[PDB]
Amino acid sequence: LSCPEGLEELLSAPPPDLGAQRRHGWNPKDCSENIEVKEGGLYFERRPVAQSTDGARGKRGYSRGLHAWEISWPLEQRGTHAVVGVATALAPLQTDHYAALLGSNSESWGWDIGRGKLYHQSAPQYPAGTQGEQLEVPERLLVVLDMEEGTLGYAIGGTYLGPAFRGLKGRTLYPAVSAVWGQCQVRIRYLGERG
Repeated sequence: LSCPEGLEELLSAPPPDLGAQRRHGWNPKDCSENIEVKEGGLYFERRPVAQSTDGARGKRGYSRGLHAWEISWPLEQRGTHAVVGVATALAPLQTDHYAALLGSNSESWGWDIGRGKLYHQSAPQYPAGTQGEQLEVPERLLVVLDMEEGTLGYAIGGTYLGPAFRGLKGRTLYPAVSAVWGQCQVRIRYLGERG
């Protein structure tokens, strides 16, 4: 079990209420001009814009403890580049072409849930020693940020897939995605903190 200490307890707790999910949800003040944050942070909608990759950060950056949130991203709303992970407050959230914007720099770490590749200033396959064409990330995935070990990993159907990224200790990291699909609806559900 490569699971962060306390992940089972965090997931077994009463989930954060709607207020908390909104406080830790997408930031309307920290997203691409082509993204509209909906329901006070619970999801965003990318506007139908040609030749654009558009990202969003969570309202809250984490520097300590164990944090987890579920992303819900419908399979038919992913297009060519659907990347899920974290960013510093300095990651660019918009570019004028279709690309894996999340993880294309020093300020972001992303899992391409289409191709299964890991991007940081960039790619290895995740999970460990799988083939991309041989995997399909379902609609809901858990993002697991352990700021005690300085790790980012993912869980699918409540199974942790191990650490995707290491070396994160001493950073302040925000939930993030970058998207290319017009009118995609990407849900974030904060599941809480331990610590």
